[PDB]
Amino acid sequence: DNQFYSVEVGDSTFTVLKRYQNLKPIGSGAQGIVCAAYDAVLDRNVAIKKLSRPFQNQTHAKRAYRELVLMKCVNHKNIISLLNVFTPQKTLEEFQDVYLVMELMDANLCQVIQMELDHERMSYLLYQMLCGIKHLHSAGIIHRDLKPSNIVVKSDCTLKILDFGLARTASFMMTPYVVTRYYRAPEVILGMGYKENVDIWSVGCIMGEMVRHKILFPGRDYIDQWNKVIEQLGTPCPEFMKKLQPTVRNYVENRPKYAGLTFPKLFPDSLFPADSEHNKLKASQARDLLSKMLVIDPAKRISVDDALQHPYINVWYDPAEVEAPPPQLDEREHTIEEWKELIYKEVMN
Ligand SMILES: CC(C)NC(=O)N[C@H]1CC[C@H](Nc2ncc3ccc(=O)n(C(C)C)c3n2)CC1
Repeated sequence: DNQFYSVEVGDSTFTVLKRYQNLKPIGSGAQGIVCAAYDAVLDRNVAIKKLSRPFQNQTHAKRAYRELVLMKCVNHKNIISLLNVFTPQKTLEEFQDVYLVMELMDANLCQVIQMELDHERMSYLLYQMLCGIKHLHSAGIIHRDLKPSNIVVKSDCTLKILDFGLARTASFMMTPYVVTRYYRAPEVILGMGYKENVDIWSVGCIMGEMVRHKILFPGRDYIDQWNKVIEQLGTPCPEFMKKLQPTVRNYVENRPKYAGLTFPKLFPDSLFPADSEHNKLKASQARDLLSKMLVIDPAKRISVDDALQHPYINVWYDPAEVEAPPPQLDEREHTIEEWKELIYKEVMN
């Protein structure tokens, strides 16, 4: 009679379509709780994300609505896809929860980062990130909050990006949960405005952490984080600071100066496989790319296209893998009730 059933998972109550069986909790991010399950209809395992009352406030609503729309229309093998979307509630008045069904992946990038990685897999994950990023930039999407906890991978080293980044407005929250800021670009830290290669900084932070196994630029707030950045990379040039607004210019130019470590000192030979000649050269190529991704001034930072052409990365290069036909706009303020309906009717395609 009923085409849904409910079960308790960790805390939440998952009411899902009967095709999905044997639910098990596998995570809990900010926007929801996530279960693995078996899809009897597709005969495969899937991940199911539960959004509770996404329309409950502006922040949630914008994110949920955006997530749902973009993930539906954006298609690329390094961006996570929607398999199915549903709500167990029958009417707009009763509507509460949204369920996103996605491919089931094996791990976080955070998990992978902790592992000793060879050059083949390091360059391959990085290639896949750059292709994902590339696609998003083509579709008019610039992420600005790429981070290893929002990137998932499979045992076969397949990689997918989970989310579509910052809102082109941006906020407030009540839920107690800390937002991870360490992978954000200087231009996001300092409020400069940005271009596509804002996301390259993040990839540089991930790459560098894969090597060093520590977060490059930690800190309680953007104040500490900025310090960590200038300590390691040195203070930027005045051509860069001619692009800062008056108040942040003053703040930055009045921080204690630093000369900056060279990249061999930042990522020394010790941290790389360097036993064979193959590995010796790949280490050299690795550090080169790093030095071009982790530069404070975006004017001097490498682009996505030039990163994909870099020797460390272009060994994977292929035809329909770097490009495919890419495509409406929305970014405006609404009340709860208005968001509720926008999202309900996105769910009911
Ligand atoms: C036990 C130890 C090795 N840790 C894990 O196994 N962790 C998780 C296992 C499940 C993984 N799979 C996965 N697949 C798809 C999604 C889709 C959206 C989403 O938000 N998540 C989060 C749980 C990361 C997904 N996780 C993620 C890491």
